[PDB]
Amino acid sequence: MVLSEGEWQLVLHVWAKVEADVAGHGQDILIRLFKSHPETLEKFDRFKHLKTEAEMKASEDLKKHGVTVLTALGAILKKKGHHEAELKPLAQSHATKHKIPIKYLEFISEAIIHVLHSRHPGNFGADAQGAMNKALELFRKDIAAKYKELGYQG
Ligand code: HEM
Repeated sequence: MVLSEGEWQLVLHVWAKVEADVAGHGQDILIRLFKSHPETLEKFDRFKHLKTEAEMKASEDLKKHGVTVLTALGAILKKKGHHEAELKPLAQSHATKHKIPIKYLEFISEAIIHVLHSRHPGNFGADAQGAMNKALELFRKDIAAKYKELGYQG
């Protein structure tokens, strides 16, 4: 699939706002993921013990990881589709080391959309959300294709 320049502009415009507070956005997104789909928390040996949202909010380690994740996602989005290089190491670790099914990538996509919608209503109207969804679908399709090449496609 291919996004138009106009769609990339809507994506990068809302992402510029997210970048004003990467740590806060990372926290909100991961917590949303873990609360909505608790099964995903089981994949993290380091966070598996967190029992409540309060505990999740207080975790310095979870917050640091959220920053790592958003920074990696941000680099991919800024490539505007030309992310083959950035996708390789990411797909390898998530397929082979962490073993993350595509289904879980859909869950985090939903968490990202939910948080942008709550925090940036003025910059995340219907068109902007459509563009973000298309960007994340492209991301998932390309990761799924790499998963298959690596022997996982899980
Ligand atoms: C937009 C989606 C995603 C991005 C950009 C992303 C990015 C990253 C990055 C950059 C790291 C660091 C180095 C590495 O291991 O490759 C990481 C680690 C990891 N990721 Fe993701 N990830 C995503 C989604 C997921 C999902 C949905 C799951 C699980 C439900 C997952 C589970 C993990 C685990 C288990 C680790 C290692 C945590 C640790 O160091 O203890 N990832 N991810």
